[PDB]
Amino acid sequence: KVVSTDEYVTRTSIFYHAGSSRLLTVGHPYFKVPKGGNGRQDVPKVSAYQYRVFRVKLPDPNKFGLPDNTVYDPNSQRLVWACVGVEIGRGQPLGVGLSGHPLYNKLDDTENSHVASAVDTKDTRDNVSVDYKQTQLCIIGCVPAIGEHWTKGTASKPTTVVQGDCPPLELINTPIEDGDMVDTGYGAMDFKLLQDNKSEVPLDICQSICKYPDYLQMSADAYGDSMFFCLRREQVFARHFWNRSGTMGDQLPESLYIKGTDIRANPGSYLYSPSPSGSVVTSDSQLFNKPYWLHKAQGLNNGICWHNQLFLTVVDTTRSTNLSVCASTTSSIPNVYTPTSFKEYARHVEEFDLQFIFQLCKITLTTEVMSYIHNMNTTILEDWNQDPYDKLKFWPVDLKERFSADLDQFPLGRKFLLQL
Amino acid sequence: KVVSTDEYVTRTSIFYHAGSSRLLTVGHPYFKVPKGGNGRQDVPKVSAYQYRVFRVKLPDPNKFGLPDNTVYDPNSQRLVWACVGVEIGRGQPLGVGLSGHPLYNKLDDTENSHVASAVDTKDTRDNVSVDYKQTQLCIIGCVPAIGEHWTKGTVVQGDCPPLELINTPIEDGDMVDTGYGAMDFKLLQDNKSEVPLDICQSICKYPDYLQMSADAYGDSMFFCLRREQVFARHFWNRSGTMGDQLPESLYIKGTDIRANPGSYLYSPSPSGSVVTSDSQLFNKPYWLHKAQGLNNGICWHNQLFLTVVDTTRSTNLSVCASTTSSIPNVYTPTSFKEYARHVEEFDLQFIFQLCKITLTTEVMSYIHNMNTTILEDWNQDPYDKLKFWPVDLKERFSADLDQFPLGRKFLLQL
Amino acid sequence: KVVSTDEYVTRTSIFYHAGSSRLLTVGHPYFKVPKGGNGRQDVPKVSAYQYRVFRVKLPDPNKFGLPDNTVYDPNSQRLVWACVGVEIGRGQPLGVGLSGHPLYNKLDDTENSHVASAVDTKDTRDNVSVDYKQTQLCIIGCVPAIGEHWTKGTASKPTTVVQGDCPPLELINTPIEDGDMVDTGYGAMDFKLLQDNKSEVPLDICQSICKYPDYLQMSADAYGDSMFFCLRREQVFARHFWNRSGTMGDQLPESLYIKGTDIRANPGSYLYSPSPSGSVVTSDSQLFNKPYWLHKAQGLNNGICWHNQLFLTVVDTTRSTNLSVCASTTSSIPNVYTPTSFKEYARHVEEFDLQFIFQLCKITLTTEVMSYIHNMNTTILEDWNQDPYDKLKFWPVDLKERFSADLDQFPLGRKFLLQL
Amino acid sequence: KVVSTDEYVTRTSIFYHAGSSRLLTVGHPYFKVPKGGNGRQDVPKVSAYQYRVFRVKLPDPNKFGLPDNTVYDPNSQRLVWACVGVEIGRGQPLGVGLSGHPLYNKLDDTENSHVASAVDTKDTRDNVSVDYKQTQLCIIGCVPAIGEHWTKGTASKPTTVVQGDCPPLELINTPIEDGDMVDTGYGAMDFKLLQDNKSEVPLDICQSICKYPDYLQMSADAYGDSMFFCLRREQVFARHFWNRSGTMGDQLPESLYIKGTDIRANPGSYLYSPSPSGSVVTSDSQLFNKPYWLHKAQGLNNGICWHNQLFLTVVDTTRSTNLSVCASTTSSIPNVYTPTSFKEYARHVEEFDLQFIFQLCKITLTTEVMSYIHNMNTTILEDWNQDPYDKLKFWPVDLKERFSADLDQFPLGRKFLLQL
Repeated sequence: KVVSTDEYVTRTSIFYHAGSSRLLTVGHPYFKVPKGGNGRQDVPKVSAYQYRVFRVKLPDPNKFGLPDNTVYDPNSQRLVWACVGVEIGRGQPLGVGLSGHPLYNKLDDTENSHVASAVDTKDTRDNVSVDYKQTQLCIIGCVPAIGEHWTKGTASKPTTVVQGDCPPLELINTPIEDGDMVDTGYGAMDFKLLQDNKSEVPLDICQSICKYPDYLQMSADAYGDSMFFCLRREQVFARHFWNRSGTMGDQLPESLYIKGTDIRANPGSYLYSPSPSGSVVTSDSQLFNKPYWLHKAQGLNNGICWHNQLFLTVVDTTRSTNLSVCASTTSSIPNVYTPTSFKEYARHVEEFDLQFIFQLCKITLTTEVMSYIHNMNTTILEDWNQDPYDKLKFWPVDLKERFSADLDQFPLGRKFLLQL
Repeated sequence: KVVSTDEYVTRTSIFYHAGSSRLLTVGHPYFKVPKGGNGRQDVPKVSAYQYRVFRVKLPDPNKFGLPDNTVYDPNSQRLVWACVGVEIGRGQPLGVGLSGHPLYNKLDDTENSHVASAVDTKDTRDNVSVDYKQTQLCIIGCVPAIGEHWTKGTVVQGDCPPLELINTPIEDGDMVDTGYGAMDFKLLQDNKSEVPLDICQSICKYPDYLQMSADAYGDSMFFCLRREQVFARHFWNRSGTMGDQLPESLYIKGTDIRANPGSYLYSPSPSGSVVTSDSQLFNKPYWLHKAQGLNNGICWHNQLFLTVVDTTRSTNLSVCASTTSSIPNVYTPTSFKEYARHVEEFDLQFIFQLCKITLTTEVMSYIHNMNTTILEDWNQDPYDKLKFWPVDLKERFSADLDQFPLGRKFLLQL
Repeated sequence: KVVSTDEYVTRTSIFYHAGSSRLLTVGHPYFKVPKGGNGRQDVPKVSAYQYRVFRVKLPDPNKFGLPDNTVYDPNSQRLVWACVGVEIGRGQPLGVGLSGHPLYNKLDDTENSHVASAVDTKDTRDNVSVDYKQTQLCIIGCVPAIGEHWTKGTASKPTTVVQGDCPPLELINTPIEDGDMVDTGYGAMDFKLLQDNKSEVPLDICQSICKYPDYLQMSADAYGDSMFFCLRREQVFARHFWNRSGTMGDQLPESLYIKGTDIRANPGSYLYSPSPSGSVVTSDSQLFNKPYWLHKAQGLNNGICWHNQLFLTVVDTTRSTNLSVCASTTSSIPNVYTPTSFKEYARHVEEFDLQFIFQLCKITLTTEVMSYIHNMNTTILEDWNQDPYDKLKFWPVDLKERFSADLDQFPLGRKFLLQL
Repeated sequence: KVVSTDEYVTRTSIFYHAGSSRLLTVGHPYFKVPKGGNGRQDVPKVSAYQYRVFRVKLPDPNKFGLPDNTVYDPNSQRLVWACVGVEIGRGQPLGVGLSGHPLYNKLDDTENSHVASAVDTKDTRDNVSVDYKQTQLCIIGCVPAIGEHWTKGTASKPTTVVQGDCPPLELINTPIEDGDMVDTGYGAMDFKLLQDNKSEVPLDICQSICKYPDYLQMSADAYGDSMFFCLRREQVFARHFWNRSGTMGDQLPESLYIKGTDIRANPGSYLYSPSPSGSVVTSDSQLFNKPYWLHKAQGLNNGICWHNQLFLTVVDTTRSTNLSVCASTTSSIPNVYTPTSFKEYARHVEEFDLQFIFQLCKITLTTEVMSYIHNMNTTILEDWNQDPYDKLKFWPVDLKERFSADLDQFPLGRKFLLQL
């Protein structure tokens, strides 16, 4: 069986505040722009529609500064940090941004239209931009969050795959790393694998993977180490209805229509995919800059940071505005406007101030306890007396020296004392 | 008379958790795509706008594992499962999808337009896609839910048939109200071009809430949840000759083309305003205390019937594979095969309560008049003909609710 | 003076349930379609935008089945039914429907337009359909509800009416019958009288009367027999702005504009009337399928069904979807689609399940009581020891044998017992 | 100092009901239509976007019918009416209406457009109609409400005004009379003075004044006689963006743009004014037909009707629907539709049922009291032992004989008794 942490983890009256005074990142909202030559000289991909996963390292409480005997006996007890309060600070103003692709596969407007039949022979595809689905989600854990997405699979029954035939779809669970693209309205799938077209979705996700947090997985998790706090708010509607150019792989059955004459001999394309849009960014529906207290977690783990690691996974598209930087090619400002004498750039911005309230805890290593902890993680006892997340990409947030005792001084700290 | 179950069914302090760890289904969002040759090699119709009806089988409590005497005396008492808690897990992200028909009967825009008069001689019908009406409904019962829809009822060829309303069991796969109403599109539309492909030849059923509540024993439904929104996006005109003659007493005849007036068959395109997680109806634990019917969460024959509709996750996937093994340097739309695939994810969770029924003589004379089979199977299924999603939980029952998400939520609720 | 019913009407612990198991009606959503030849062979006008007024007959409690002495002495007391609970069941799914008129008087788009000047010489009117104003209202009474609308009047001061001149407008109170058209956004008036054009509003109301419930009247009513329960929710906005073709009867004063040249010598038409629309049908704003308990009425009458008559007046446009029935002219399904070989029909549907909870009451006919009841209705005492509503059109709902004692069995009945 | 009325005005247990059984007015929604010849024979301007200010006269309580000694001694005490309850009845159904002007100054669509450049040489102005800003406001007082608007002023520093130059703007406080135009979205100003164009705004306000209630004034008022109850709800958004034709009086600085060639040598017009619109009329946001109880007023005056005068100022655009009346020029209904043989008329309608609940009060005229009342209004003592509002236009509502003692009988009366 698996047992709650409230059983074998004794809490104390010790409280601490920690926070990265400010976090910032700047770059291109679509793709990584290299300038090479050579180190470093380049611009990273920073979009409002990608996961921000902060690996937040906490100081070893057993080796913590000013270690007194009055707190714990290190012959039967070890110390562990437990999360109680979190306030995710968003710095930038609320905005709405665009994502697009010059060669967006769009046959013709199938919503309400009239003018153009756009017969499928060339690519009557035009240039399309669009605002994605508004998504605000938050996840805290001692283990990186788990996501889901669809990827090319293989024959359920062993038949030779013909080139052009549709591949079967397999659902894959993957750790949500800093940088991974979120659900942008076009679904959660590998656009690099399932779209050889390279023209179905806007540039930012065109060759990336869209992951959605497998909430069903992280909750049904045994120990619940993955997530123990959760917040989500997503809205989306169909702005415009379109048709996909290309030859249909599935033949539209004659038993669903009466064949017309003219061009209506063989019916038009039936591949309909609409353009998504987040109705409106409002601060009423805002999900951050607010203090969130953690009493009871969903999982049997109750806010406990094993190995002193906290994993904050967050998505915020409410601040998705993009910046247009225009520099002239000539050093003197041209008296006449010529569009060729101006270099235009696309830059995006994301600001953060992470705040935390932890609670020091004692664990008396009774013999039945160690036989439980050992079966959970062999490493916890090992590091008490090789990291598996080395391969993964997180935003490092070192708080080993950001821990402050007196909560009076800090904004979240005061909010916590009031809460008591 | 009919009596409540709280009278003749004694509840216990025994509680269990059960759940299908994950349910998934994939296919085409419009029609069943065969590839034949021969078994199986084909793709099923999986749309966000069709009923998902799970037939959930529960283990026989009278023959349940570790059967002790301390629970019930099997000479006067039998055991029966009762539902208390349910959390329907939706797995996929919220999305908006499209449904359409290349030969959609659409004369001309009668909302606000100007350019085209589109005189009725040919089919000036164009290609139309649209997003359906957003609908979230949930139903739990020991008997499959009941739906309603309209079906064809000397008849001259071409004349309008009368309309009859029919009650039918809601099976897994049946199409829901998509905004174009609840009717048999295969029967009442010889046109084969009035509504999008997915419902074009299927039946749209709506749950007869008035029926299932006015039901005597209330075996059909005992829990209910519904939220549906829709508005008219665009206004159109239907091509074809009107069967009902527009009376001259309703207009003053103009000249030109306005001698005999234009078509008056107006049917708009539906749309769900916006999918928002604020209005979301699932992934939430739903506790069941008092049911609407006299049956109070009792799973007779150990059968639970969850009928559910969810269009909040209606996004469709576009899969594009090139016809050439090498990725073409130049884009030619003819060298790419495009496919339409849809996805639906589920995690069903339950909290049951073991119950005792002391078979007093007046009790059996009541149960026998309700279902002759309940006593029969205690000491041929009528739902064999129907299509449900089988969810076997005969070995998913776990005693300690500690371990499971819904289980913990239930213990807290106490 | 007028006195409350709680004074002279003694309530009991007797309760009953009644309900029409299901009510249905089908027909054309615009006009009555005859087929003649001869009886009956025709289709009635059934629109979502017309009043449904159920005349609900209740069994005579004084002559009620199983009449025992233990209830009332029929030498000083009479029995009367009193309404306590009501649940109006709507059967069909929520939908949005259209109403229109092929020759809709529409000069040109005056909202935002550019292309057409549409000079007034012919009828540049096109074909217009539109969705009406969303309206949900409910009324219960022992007397048919009272409506209001505008109708052609006459000279306030006796001047001979010139043909073409505008008639004065008179406001008329009328009993709301089953079938009368509601406020559809174009106002409450007699379209048959005030519009000789026969082309100002869609077909369904084109020649009918739009009535709105005179709430101010029915509440200020003395006894309050008209309404004693009330529910209303209506929403509407201007979708498109238009101009009315035709010669203005009121001359636009030169003191309101500076005359331009060209066509702007004499200004264009100023008759602006927009197209209405119900923003969105949502079940959040739904008003029916919900149990409504009646404790204190607004009028001095408190849920009392005099003469054992209940009048439910209801409007519901949330279920306004229309059905398109298409039958081919040829017995064999044509391989080629020819629009002339298909007969198209317009059919609309409305479903109802009415439910009630009544409370038996005693009235001791003291001498001062009869001198009050006689001055209210001479007929109440008369029928206790010719109907005036014979001339009016109601939907008859006979419940003389639908009264059931044990509320256990029925949905509304259980809801009522719980409420206690 | 100024003292509250709760101090020097003794309340009683006497209560009365009063109400104008129904108020109605009909006319043209844009301008006053004369027919002359001679008395009266004309149609008044009745728009949904103009203030309705009812001057409500109350019977002199000191000279009130059945005056008994048991109530007050008329040698030290005088009687005065105090308002407690108000329910403003709106009669007509909710609707959306249009206002426009055939020669509306509109250069070209500057929102999203493409086709026309519309070079400023003529008046490329077209015909424009629009729905105004939705506004519901309510005000009760013993003195007419105070409004604000902008009007042509003069040189702050004495410079000779050149013809064509922009006049300075002065803000003016004015009494809100029955008929004055409200804020319709185009602001609060004198359109007759600041727009010599006669083509900037729709006809109804084109030559009238738009007043907005100076809430800041009426609250900061000493005695608070102006308003003591207040209710307001207004919504508006920009439907379409446009450009104003005409030569700019302020020269667009070269330091704000880079001069292009072609037509972009000297930049286009920069006078942008959008078209307003009330998103949607819903009965959810409805503000009237509801009983409003008055306990504590905002001003030191607490619902006291000095001189027995109540001033109800109200605005309601939720019922702004307009009626189209069409009469044929020929006595026989023409078989063929000719747009020239039909006279079209524009008529608007407004319905009211005002209801009140008053409380008789005593004022013992102590010597220190009269030295306070005299400094407030010399007339109050004078009329107790020439009207200044003769010059102003109000809707007279005489209630000198509408006062009824027993609140039992009336809708608002019952609502008030329940409230106790």
